[PDB]
Amino acid sequence: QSMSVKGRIYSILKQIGSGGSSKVFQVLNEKKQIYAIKYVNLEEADNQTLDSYRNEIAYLNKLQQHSDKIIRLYDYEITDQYIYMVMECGNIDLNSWLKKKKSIDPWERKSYWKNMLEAVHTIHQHGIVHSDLKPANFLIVDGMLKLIDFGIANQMQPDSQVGTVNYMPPEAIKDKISPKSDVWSLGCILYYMTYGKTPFQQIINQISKLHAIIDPNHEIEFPDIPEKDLQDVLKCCLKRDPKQRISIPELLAHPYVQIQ
Ligand SMILES: COc1cc(S(C)(=O)=O)ccc1Nc1nc2ccc(-c3ccc(NC(=O)[C@H](C)c4ccc(F)cc4)cc3)cn2n1
Repeated sequence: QSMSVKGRIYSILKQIGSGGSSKVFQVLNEKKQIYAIKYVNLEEADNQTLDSYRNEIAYLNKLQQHSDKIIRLYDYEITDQYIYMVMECGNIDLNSWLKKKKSIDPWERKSYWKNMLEAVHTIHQHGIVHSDLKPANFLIVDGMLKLIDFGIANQMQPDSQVGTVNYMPPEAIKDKISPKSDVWSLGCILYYMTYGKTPFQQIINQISKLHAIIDPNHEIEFPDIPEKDLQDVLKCCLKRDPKQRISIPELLAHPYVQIQ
């Protein structure tokens, strides 16, 4: 099987992602270099949808200059029928990798944290708030994490999380949305990387779950662990009041990412 994009031919090794109307393929080009290609069929896309796509793409293409913790987009072709995006290929996404994993090296955890902070900080500096961060938004590429999307393109549905509520901040439920909202969600991802679950994972009922998330009389548990700085990061990211919640520039100066 094969594909053409801006005049260059790519052979398909396998499919590494799917969707109703979208696929991601691992591929090789004419020089035997490997890449990932996202394909989007526009057949049934309305104008608002289309504009959400073009906006996500414009941002990806822009923000590439600004951080190597954003996935590399080398090229794209777009027509009225489809989109093809040629990207660097990662090894696996963070969600899949977390599920495959029984314990995480503290050093590796701290290193991924920093990467996530950096990428999210970068989008905040261009006025983007993702507001739906989750492990699937991050990709392992050469033992670094890279953010792959900005929360702008309309989402859909045909390893998997989407419409999930476990990372949703309290003020997204009540609904205002600020950069602080993305801190909660990163906080939830860090908590999963620390304790093996998300902070409200055990509450099965979705409505009970949402109620617990906004209820300040519901205490979140932070079992003691040998890295006290990690435990303080979690406590600080997961304040329900956004005005109380630590900020990204603060988290980047925190002893958890700075010390040793
Ligand atoms: C072998 O590699 C693997 C394996 C396994 S797996 C199956 O092991 O779990 C898993 C992963 C990999 N690799 C991989 N490499 C890459 C590179 C890039 C992307 C990627 C990048 C950006 C997006 N962006 C969007 O979808 C956004 C929302 C968008 C943008 C424009 C639109 F028109 C519409 C939507 C989507 C996908 C994903 N992967 N995934």
